[PDB]
Amino acid sequence: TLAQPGGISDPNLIKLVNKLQDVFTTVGVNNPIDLPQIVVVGSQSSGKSSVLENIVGRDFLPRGQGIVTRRPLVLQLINRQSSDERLADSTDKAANLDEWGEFLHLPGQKFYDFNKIRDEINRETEAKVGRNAGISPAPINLRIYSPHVLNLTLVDLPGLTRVPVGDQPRDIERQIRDMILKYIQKPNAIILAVTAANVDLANSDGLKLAREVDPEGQRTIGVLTKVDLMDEGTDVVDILAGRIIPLRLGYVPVVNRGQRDIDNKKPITAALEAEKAFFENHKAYRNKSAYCGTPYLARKLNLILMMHIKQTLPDIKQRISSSLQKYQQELEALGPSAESDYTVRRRKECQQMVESLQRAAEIVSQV
Ligand SMILES: Nc1nc2c(ncn2[C@@H]2O[C@H](COP(=O)(O)OP(=O)(O)CP(=O)(O)O)[C@@H](O)[C@H]2O)c(=O)[nH]1
Ligand SMILES: [Mg+2]
Repeated sequence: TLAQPGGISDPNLIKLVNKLQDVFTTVGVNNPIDLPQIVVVGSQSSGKSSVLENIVGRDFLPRGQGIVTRRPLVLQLINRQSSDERLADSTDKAANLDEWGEFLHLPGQKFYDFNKIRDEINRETEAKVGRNAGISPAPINLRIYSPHVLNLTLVDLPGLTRVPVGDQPRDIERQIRDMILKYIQKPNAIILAVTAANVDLANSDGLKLAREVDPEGQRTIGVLTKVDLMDEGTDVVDILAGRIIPLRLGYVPVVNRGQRDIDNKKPITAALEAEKAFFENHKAYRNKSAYCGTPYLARKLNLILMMHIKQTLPDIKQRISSSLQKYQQELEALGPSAESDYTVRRRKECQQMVESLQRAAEIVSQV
């Protein structure tokens, strides 16, 4: 299933939210948690779709050669607990009734087979922009339900290009740039600036665009793809050390599936093992290899999401404490437990509120 430790779907991460969500409910606070979006941005063919799908943990995004992603795909992960011929014709070994996808343009239809989700993304793409590299900003809206995911939104985007191809107009570059800016200009979006390691970092569209909207690198993570394709003897060590174009949140090198791996339908599990072995055996990456590969990028995102969840505790702690002192000061006047029917009931109301607020304050402390 989609539960994977260390990433955006870490089981402890989901449990933390549910515990805080009950705290918010006990105190009467609409959900204040506001998780950021995760957006891949970079030059065309840099491997953006592969990176984004690895964060989800299950394949569902079209990947390959040429111009592939030609419309924004806004994926909204939605947490839903558990409640067959519906999975009889499934070609996805990991299909289960607790996890499925829903497209906005196909209401009522559920996709338990993630290979069929990918097929529909490609189908819906061609239905709107054809089969000759046409691009459109109209997003494909996808909802994926699972008991193991957060209420998080991830965005796949077309890559920025230089020369129009096929049906693309002369100003396609500005159109794609403006398309991407819509999704990363928002203050909370986490920008995954994806650059292929087999091209000099100074040519990175992702880094240029990310630095325009996030000059201080408060929400930009560098992703260096295709490390396995670098010229023999060259490496990205100087980049990881912060010597070329420093990023506050740093860079993460990854090795995703090549085109032959795609044609052979190599499972993601075998691809992650091959990535791990690559860095552990490379003379330049054996050192601190735990900070290389897809698992480490998921750790950075996991920690950032923890930051935004915990970012709400201050206001909640102050609200619980101040509210607790208000009711305790009312219990002080009513006095210890013949008496007015109002006084007996108000004392009970205040007592119950104290017990609820005390139970809430301790839960926030144990986090
Ligand atoms: N060797 C190798 N190939 C990779 C790696 N990442 C992606 N590729 C290959 O590069 C190509 C691009 O993959 P993809 O994830 O679709 O890239 P993209 O950035 O989304 C393409 P688009 O800009 O058109 O949306 C594919 O052939 C894929 O197999 C990597 O780390 N190593
Ligand atoms: Mg893509």
